[PDB]
Amino acid sequence: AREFSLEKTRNIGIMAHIDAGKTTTTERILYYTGRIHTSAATTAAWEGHRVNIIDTPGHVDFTVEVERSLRVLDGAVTVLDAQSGVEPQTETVWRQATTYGVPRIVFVNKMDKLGANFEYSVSTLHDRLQANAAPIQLPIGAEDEFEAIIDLVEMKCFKYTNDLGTEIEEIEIPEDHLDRAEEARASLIEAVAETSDELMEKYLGDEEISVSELKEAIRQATTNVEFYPVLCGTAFKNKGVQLMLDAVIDYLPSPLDVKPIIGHRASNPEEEVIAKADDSAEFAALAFKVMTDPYVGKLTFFRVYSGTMTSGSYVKNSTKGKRERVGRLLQMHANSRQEIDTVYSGDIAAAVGLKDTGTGDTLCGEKNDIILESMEFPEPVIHLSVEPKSKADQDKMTQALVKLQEEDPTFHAHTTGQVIIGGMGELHLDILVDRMKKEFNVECNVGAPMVSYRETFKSSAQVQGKFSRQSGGRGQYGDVHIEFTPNETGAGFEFENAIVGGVVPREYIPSVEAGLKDAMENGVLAGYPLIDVKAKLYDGSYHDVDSSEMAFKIAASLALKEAAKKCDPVILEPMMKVTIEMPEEYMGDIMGDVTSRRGRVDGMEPRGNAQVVNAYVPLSEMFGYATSLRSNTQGRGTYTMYFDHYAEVPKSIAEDIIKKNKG
Ligand SMILES: [Cl-]
Ligand SMILES: [K+]
Repeated sequence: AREFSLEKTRNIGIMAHIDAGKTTTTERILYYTGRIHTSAATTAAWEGHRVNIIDTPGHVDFTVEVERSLRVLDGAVTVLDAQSGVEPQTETVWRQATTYGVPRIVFVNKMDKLGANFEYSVSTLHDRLQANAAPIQLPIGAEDEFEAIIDLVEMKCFKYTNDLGTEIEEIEIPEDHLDRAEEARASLIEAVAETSDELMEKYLGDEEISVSELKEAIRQATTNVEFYPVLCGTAFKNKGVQLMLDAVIDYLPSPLDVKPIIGHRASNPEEEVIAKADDSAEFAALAFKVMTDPYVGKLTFFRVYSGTMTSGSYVKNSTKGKRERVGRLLQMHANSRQEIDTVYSGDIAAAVGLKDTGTGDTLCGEKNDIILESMEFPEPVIHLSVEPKSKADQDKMTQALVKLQEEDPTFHAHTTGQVIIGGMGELHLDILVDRMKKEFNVECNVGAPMVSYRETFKSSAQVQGKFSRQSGGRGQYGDVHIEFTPNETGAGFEFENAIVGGVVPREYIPSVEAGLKDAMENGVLAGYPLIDVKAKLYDGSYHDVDSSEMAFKIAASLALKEAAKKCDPVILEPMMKVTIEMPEEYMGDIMGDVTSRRGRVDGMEPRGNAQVVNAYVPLSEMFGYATSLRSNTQGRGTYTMYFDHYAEVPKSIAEDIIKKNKG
């Protein structure tokens, strides 16, 4: 039976600038929730509750990996430096968490350092973010005088007598602080009642609000992402850390308190599947980290959303379309490793030595096909060539690439030993290359990024392709007439067989189609794949011995070559959907920048004190976008970018592309 109920489970991340003390706060949480008074996830406990502490990345930019982490954790502790409150880095991350429906409590850390100011720090939540945040605590003293904390919910006071976290004394609220405490409690009830009609009716109706009534309302508002409790302390000198952990229990969600994860069936990507926490339901879990341990070998960390799985059983890796035997399962505690037999909905563990299961893969039952992570457009849009410095550097590169694919499912690599890497954007490529060079000690030269262009035809033509040769021992013969016509943008390749009366024998018709496919891949105008073209085979000739599958592949090739002279080919470029969220005062510079990159806007909508812009920008004009965005928003804006459609390149730009590719 499960040790801890669904209701008594807390999946949390810590969100903090390195300057706000993320690592000390993280060390203290691990100490207090451990047994004795770095892991992708630590299994821990507090007050009869399972607490799983999930590592969150330090990215200044929103990556596929940041998004994965928001989907694995359920709640977070946002840590601020008492001297400066919310900084730009803190703000971008906060806006991303709101989009993913993640409840937060705020911990104002460093209350003992020079310049500490609880009231100012709380005011930055209001001004920078328009967040409905209110103190549930008040500090007594600041800097070297920080000495006590008032719990405003219970109306009790806790005094600290040392820097170790022991011998805490409960005292009466000091006389000179009672008015200020009563005032803050009233402010706390008002901010919560803005989200609750029934509470507001009680408050205005001059009724008393019990402790249990107030906690319940705070929890409801918090787990609905309509309210943010604000707490205070100092992690390094152990004051307020135990009260912060009690607040994780009191106010942060169980796996049932947040929106369920959304996936689809492998057999039908348009059919939606909701995976809610339910031990009797079908199993579904998502892999989110892969570690290689010197003793146990490969560790794949996963979060279970629904159902249960037992060690020694077979599951489906639905992303690969392959079965996996789950041989052994580990939970990593602060001071020990623990082997377990079963993992339940809401739980996190690591599977030991999976053959073919990496980060971002879905596991489900053998009989089922739910997928929880994918991209609508999986293909790379930008590529880079990488040249190893030597044999030793070549060998290292081969190893690096295998390990990098386990960690990031969104890049592709093809390896003569020149390697071409394909990815989703300039930052993505830079992160991978950095990891190769620094972490796997590979010495290499890297080329300029190359956007993934395509070609298409703008007009139609009939052409003959005829192949007649005897080199060298006997003749090969193939003869086709084909009509080429442009297809709809996005509709792809379509081959039509209009041969009647066997003028081209049925056994060589698939060869005409396959020959056209292969030739189109090489492009006609600047070396990029030709797409969105229709081709109809309607006449030709043959001989009963001299014709061959091969002869007709070549005949079809010569026909495309003739058609490229007559069908007005053009270069197409990838157009990205660029979604920009920034404080509203930066509209002017954000929109001017979109215009300067040949982009356009289709809809912009307010969200809090922000605007959300739907823009379309050519990928070739997105180099340096994150830098300009950081500069135009004082570090406070964030964005995502995905492939959207192909568009024709302007005439003078295409001429540059052809001039350059001809050297
Ligand atoms: Cl405490
Ligand atoms: K767990």
